[PDB]
Amino acid sequence: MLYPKESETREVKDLSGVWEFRTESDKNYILMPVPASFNDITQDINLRDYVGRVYYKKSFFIPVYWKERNIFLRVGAAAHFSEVYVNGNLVTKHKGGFLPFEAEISKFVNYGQENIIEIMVDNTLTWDVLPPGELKVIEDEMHPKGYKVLNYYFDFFNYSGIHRPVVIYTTPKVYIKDFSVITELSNNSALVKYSIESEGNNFQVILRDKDKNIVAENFGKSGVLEVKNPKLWEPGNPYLYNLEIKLLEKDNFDIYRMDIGIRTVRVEGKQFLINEKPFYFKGFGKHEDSDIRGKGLDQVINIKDFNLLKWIGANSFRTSHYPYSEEILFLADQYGIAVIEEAPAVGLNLWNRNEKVFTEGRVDGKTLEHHLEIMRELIARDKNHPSVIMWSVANEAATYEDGAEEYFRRVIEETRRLDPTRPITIVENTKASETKVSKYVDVICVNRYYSWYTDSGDLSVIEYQLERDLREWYELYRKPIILSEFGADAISGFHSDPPLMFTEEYQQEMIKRFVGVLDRLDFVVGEHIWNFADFMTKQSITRVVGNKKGVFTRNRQPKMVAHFLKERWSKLPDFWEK
Amino acid sequence: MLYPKESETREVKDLSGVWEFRTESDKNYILMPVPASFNDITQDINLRDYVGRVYYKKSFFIPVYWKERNIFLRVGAAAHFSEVYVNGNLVTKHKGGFLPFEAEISKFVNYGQENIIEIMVDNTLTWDVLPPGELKVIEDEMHPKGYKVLNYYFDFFNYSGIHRPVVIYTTPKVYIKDFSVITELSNNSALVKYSIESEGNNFQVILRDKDKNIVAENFGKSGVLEVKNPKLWEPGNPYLYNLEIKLLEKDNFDIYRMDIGIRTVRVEGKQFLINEKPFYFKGFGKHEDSDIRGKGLDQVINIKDFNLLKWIGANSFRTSHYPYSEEILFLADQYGIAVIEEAPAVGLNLWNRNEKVFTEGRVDGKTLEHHLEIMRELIARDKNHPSVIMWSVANEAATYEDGAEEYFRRVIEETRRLDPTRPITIVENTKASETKVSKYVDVICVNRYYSWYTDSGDLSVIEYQLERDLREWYELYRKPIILSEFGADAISGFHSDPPLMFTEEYQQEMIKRFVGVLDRLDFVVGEHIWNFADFMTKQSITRVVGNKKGVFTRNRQPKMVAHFLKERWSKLPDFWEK
Ligand SMILES: [Cl-]
Ligand SMILES: [Cl-]
Repeated sequence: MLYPKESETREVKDLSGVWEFRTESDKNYILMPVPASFNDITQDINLRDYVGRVYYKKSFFIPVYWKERNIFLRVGAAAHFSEVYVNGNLVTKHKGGFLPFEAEISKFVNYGQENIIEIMVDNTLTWDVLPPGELKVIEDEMHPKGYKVLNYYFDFFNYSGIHRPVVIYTTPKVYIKDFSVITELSNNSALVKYSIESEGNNFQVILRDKDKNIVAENFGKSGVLEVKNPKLWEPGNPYLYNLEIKLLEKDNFDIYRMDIGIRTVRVEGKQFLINEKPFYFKGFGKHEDSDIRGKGLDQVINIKDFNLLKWIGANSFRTSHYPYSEEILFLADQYGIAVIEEAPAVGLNLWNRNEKVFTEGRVDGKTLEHHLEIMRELIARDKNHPSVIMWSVANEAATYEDGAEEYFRRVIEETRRLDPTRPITIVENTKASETKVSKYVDVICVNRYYSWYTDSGDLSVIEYQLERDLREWYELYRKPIILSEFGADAISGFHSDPPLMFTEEYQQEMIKRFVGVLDRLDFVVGEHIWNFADFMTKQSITRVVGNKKGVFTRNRQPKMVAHFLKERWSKLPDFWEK
Repeated sequence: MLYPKESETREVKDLSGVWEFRTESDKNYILMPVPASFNDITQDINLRDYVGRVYYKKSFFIPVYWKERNIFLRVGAAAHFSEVYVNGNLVTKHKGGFLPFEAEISKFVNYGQENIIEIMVDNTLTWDVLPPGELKVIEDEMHPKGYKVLNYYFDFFNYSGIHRPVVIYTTPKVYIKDFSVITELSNNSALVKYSIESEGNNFQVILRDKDKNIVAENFGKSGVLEVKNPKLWEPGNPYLYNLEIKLLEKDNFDIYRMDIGIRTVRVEGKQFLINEKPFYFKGFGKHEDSDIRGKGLDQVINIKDFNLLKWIGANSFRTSHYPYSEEILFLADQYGIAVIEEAPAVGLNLWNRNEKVFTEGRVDGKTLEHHLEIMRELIARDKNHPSVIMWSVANEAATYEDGAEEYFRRVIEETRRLDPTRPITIVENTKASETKVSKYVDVICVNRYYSWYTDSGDLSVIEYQLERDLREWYELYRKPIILSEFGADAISGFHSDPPLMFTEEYQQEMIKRFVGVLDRLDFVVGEHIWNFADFMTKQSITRVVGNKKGVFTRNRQPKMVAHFLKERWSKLPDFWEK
């Protein structure tokens, strides 16, 4: 499914705005913005911590002239289970809170009249949705009848609601359903190879440069476009060409356009190559999180975040720990930021080797089935973005378990089959010698928190422990390694010398000592600090109103270590043969 | 008067601790620690803001064996007017809140019995005490009968109380009253020249090195001690010799010891020479200020402050804006920190050229008389500390006024007469071409706040304005220049990019741009940032609970710019021929 875009042949109507909202088995509505998480909008603590079904409702008018058009209703994201009703008719259901879903609804609309859309969203986690969790009953001596808790083991808050825009769009009855683009370098040219999915068959395809000059054209539902003297897309030079696809049939006419970038990505030895040059990742793990709206899409915050990425000198980030909005990937295309996009397989770990995760009752064949469908949906959505340069299949799963090996072999095999054009990783906090899964990926991503979660407060252990660990990863697997997470919680304004945990000084010193180690290791091709910004988590005595490891505050202002990273990364080239 | 020190011939009894305390015309006492300001000790807002007389009271016992000894009662400091009573007898009065005073009290004590000391302290400012102020009656339409305000124009809070220790000490009836030491370099030796003040006349004087080896000796009330192969005192090498003075008479025997340092100080051209090498000041304006105790002496805070000075790489500070406790100068001697010690002539300015300061009714002959007595008391107290390397006669007086010229000519002339061994400065915020006073000093000290108090928020003006200004100071006066103050208020934890006033970023960027200018000017011999730490001021819409220009918080932890200064100053030598 293609991102909804207006053209000569397609209308788009955005239903974002103020909706009516209620919780299960309640008749009274309140007002609720869309897109947004509902948790922080009100002062009702029982809604903040609500677990169950909520219902959104809105009126909309369909123009009579949309008859004899396809009418699609698209929901960008709703966490985690959703059902969509048009005038009381169920038009689609969806499982998974971080990818879009849509249905054709012309059969159910009142033309030239009022219509009602209702969207049910259920935030109840189970062990066969990603990320997983479990609702548990607690009726003991200290809890009243009916006390229940939603348990989950990922470290970000279970925000719920409609997190990305709801839109209605039209197409002709015979229309461009999808297309695939692959770019190759050939002699002094680039090739853009394409295939179009449609019931139609007569297509003209045109490629235009930045100045609207036509640089290539082809008649054909599949084909190759040759670009002589191409300008390649890469961090530091985000050149985009505009691909125009025109269906020209007897009764149907359809146009779809997308900006694409010409680049190659390849792993060879201990090098991560973009356009055949050795890349060095400088960046962050991020989160879709901001004040008040929770996980809701906000283009103000998105553009602010990319300007901060360019300001600090980052060239990349990982979409920890789930696919982000398409909007963020289009921006990464424009700004020239390399993206590792990650499936929502986070929380597959009970920090305890006595509780097994990959076992009947928890992560099983049903979870695997969902994970495989997720990879198919994710690659289908994002396969044409130049900014996505790697897929991450999971974050900190219990990869030391025997059952994790067969599980992830299947996930990894399916991902590569779906997209052979990008490398694959998995983000590990398991010990190097214990993971049964990292031997199957292209690039190793390791999260390490020496002197924070272990030997807390003792910065002196970092060089000893980190160098020994990373050398063992390389000795066992002989793959490029990204230090995919490291950092320390810092309360803005907490200062100390000597540095103490939770101060800005400790965060900067820890990060500084980690990267001094990486500079001595020629097989380390990247550093991603956790996290870009402070974000909300569930409440616990270990979380000082959320996770405070941001390099920026939640309102997008820098802590001390942001300036250290700006100075370091201004000296580090994007392409660096270590 | 010499600092009270125990020896074979002298006892010291410290009366610090818990005293009884009351305000004027009130019979009920509360408890009050000494030394401390009384303002922040209680939760009584009317005592915090009290103006008038307060009374301290304490019992003490004199041993019968102190008969036929001199018994001295010393008050380290009490702001600003004080009277001392022993068993109801007035033994001394004192004017000025930052220098010690004492009296011989054997005539008034009950030997082997209880005694009562009472100390009255008055914090009411006038135009003939330093620093000056004025109590004003405000009985208009919006103020009730009896509303009064203490107006003053210096930017630190008018803390009051007994700020330094009260002690009683004994001496023999014929005793060492004072001594003067001057050090010179001669061939490969150093000379320590001395004169002793006493009714006695037979003296043996011995000088010992760090390991208690005797390196020089002399019999004589005046004389010269030769030190072959001297180890000189300087920042980065604080070598101290111990001077022992022994009075040996028929009926009287007295010993006094003091650590001294061998160093010379001299201004020549645009150079400030210590031990004939070109010094570069790296440091701060400080304040005697800390949480809860106000201006009270606290040796924990003092030692913490010197360890921070060494940690950040500072080699100097100015005692803005008054003499500090003797304790701090003994520590500066031990740590090797160069001190510019300043008289309390601050607040001689009504930021307004229509209100004249040096005029009948304000700063006049009575103020001058007090200022001259202050310089005599200050040099008499501190003349033998190696750490004091310069006297500052005032801070930000209205030196553009005609009347300021005659006033300060007399102050400067008297200071040089009292101590020809150290250079003299005055700290200016007047425009270079307008001051009528800086032409009379040895070193120029200028306070500049471009982009803070003027063109607020615009960091881009700094290089243009500061370089032009400092070149004009040098062109007019041809003297070495210290940038004696510059900085910005920063709330700990306030961050922004781009930098905004009151953020840690703005403070660091402003300071960074100022010192980049100084590095290009070979006549600038010093940089002192305002301030070492956040300190309290009177309340106003311009003061966010005090002055927030500290590089350290009030609890002595670093802000962002502290780390910038540590890195800069670790690269700058103490002795630097620019
Ligand atoms: Cl974390
Ligand atoms: Cl100031």
